[PDB]
Amino acid sequence: ATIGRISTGSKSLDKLLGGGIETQAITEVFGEFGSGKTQLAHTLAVMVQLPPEEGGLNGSVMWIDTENTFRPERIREIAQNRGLDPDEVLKHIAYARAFNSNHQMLLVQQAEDMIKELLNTDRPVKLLIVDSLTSHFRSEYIGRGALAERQQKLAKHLADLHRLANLYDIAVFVTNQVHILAHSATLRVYLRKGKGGKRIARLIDALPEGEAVFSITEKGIED
Repeated sequence: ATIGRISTGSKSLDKLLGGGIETQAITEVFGEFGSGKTQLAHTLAVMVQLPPEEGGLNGSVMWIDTENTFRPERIREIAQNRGLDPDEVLKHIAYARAFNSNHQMLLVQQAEDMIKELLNTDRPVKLLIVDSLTSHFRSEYIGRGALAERQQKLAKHLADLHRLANLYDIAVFVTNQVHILAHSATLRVYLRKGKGGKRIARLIDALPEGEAVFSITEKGIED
């Protein structure tokens, strides 16, 4: 099946990404606290709902939140300022809070049920966000022997997510607060804060050599 692309809202970042984040892939953004990862996630949750000629996939969203950082009013603001109805956009985001890493695993299994339900409707799920991917694993698996065990549990979780992306033609987008550990995302994007409120993105271990630059605005993110 053809790969779909979801615009991030920033032309600069879209170019770095070859047009946007891909379906049939896991895109992981990583960076320090406050680097813009969750604002990117909020923006993508709106952009995917746009028609394809505007950078979306006419798609629904599923969001798994591990840190209570999803903000419905921020979705509404981004939607309103990009021409979409805020209540419609919010209605098409299925939101769940993961209590711990085991509940996070169960929520990925439940996501498959809703993905199947919507698959052949006019707004199938096209984006699954996990924010943050690693936070529960980091708190629960700690100390001597935890590196191997945490990495194994993480890799299985990522395998489950890859299967949903590939079987159902969904973009999986995950955030990670950042060690020389192995990773298993399709594409890793390093985000950082820059001068004058800008954010800088670089592809890691990849594709375009260069850096994209964007801002956080009432439209979510943009150049």
